[PDB]
Amino acid sequence: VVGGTEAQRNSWPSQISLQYRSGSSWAHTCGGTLIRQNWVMTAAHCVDRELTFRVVVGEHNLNQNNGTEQYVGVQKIVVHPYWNTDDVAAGYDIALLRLAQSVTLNSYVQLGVLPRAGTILANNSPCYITGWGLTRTNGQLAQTLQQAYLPTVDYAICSSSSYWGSTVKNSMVCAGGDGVRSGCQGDSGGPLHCLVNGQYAVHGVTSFVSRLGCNVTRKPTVFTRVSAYISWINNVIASN
Ligand SMILES: [Ca+2]
Repeated sequence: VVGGTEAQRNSWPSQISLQYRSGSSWAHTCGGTLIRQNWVMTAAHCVDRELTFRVVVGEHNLNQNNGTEQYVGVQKIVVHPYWNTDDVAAGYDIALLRLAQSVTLNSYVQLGVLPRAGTILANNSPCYITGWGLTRTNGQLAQTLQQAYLPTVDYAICSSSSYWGSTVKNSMVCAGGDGVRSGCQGDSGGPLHCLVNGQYAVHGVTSFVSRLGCNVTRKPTVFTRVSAYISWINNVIASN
């Protein structure tokens, strides 16, 4: 997250760190959202790589023991059937990971609330992006969770020519684009938390940023619209 501030520890308890084994160590590669005690929601581009992955829940500082972490392996990865690695602009950047064990819920570990199917937010809706991704374009990962206030940019504006044009589809959410704050690499797959009826719900899964850089004016961070996938999500969890 570019232009963020440090999140307090129990602020966003459904946020997970998706990591892969690198030699003898594990590196954070993407964010995710805990949606069931044994199911995490993330972007399908984060699991394109056949690597060994684990999920870290109740995490705050990646380089230090917080005393709250739970470490779990990934037992099954279910990527959206239409996801195409060579076309992220086509959408379908969503994946579900079945965890090897059920995690324990406590104040640091909670389930993310999903929106009702087909819900579309009004332009300029108050949302926050959270993650340990790069803090500057071509910079380094954050050590502690960062958060940035990133209001939505509706479809008509986001798909206009000054913004993203045709790259953005109606199955996506745009947020930010002020040239100061944004999602960045390493934030992918993580949540876009939006306040709806007094509750924060996860309306987006971080998908992409501009090729030109993370924080670029008129190039909001683009998210997979979670409300477009509620039936798919439920059909996967019910049969696996
Ligand atoms: Ca830690």
